Amino acid sequence: ASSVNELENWSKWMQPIPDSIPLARISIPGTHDSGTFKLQNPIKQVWGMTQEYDFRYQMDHGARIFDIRGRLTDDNTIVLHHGPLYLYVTLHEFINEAKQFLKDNPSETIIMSLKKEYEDMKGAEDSFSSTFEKKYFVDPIFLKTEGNIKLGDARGKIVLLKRYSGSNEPGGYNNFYWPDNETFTTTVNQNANVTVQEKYKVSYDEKVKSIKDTMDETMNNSEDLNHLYINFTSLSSGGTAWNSPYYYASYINPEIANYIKQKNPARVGWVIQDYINEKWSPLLYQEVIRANKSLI
Repeated sequence: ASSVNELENWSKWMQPIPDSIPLARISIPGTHDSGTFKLQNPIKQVWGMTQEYDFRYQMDHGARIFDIRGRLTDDNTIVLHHGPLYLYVTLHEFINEAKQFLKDNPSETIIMSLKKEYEDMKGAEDSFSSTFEKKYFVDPIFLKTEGNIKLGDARGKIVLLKRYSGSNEPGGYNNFYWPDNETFTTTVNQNANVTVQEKYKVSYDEKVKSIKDTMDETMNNSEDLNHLYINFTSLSSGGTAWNSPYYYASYINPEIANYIKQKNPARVGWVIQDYINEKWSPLLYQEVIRANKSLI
């Protein structure tokens, strides 16, 4: 917890950061629609795929925020979906990957975002929220404290970001407004503000400026520990190749990485990207992690 070259260890980069720092203040990399890596079908890949590697690979590359979209089934379990498309990945599968990673690298923590992606199957017994909280959230790995959660309290546990409305169990970040397809700012608990930029389905130029504008506001508000910044760099238009999430990501990722490298900011926020890999020139996730050198 003294050297900045400790941030270069993607598997244990949160180790050098102080316990007292709220998770909201740390610049954290994330993945959009994390569980689409198994899609091998052509027509399906062009529309729904946003990641090419598994959960463990993502975690070993510094990613700490995961975008999980689920659906309640006839068997009373929760599986991962992209619209009406079953992804061949379950919620249990994600939690078990996260558990093993937290065991191997105890200085870290993972933030899990959960959202209901499609309507429940006919024969389900209970509701989406009830099934999640009774069969999953009850596991000791989930942090059950609320408020402006700090890194020290989060180490070794999973922190929930609720994007569903049925909740009855305390823990993590609660559900808030969140209007569809746009940038906004609201309130979470009693001690926090949130600014989100999730403009999917928008022109390329409009998207790039929305990301930069939101990122500029975060740099200028580096000391506001009570403000949470969530910035999605993913774009979803009309697949059909050369218009797919892959095409877009190959330009947006190197572009935004360089933008951070030039500005030398103290804070960048939570950046949820598509296609985390080692292909594109300057690495987006790496530049986000390095923006935390000011916390050390």
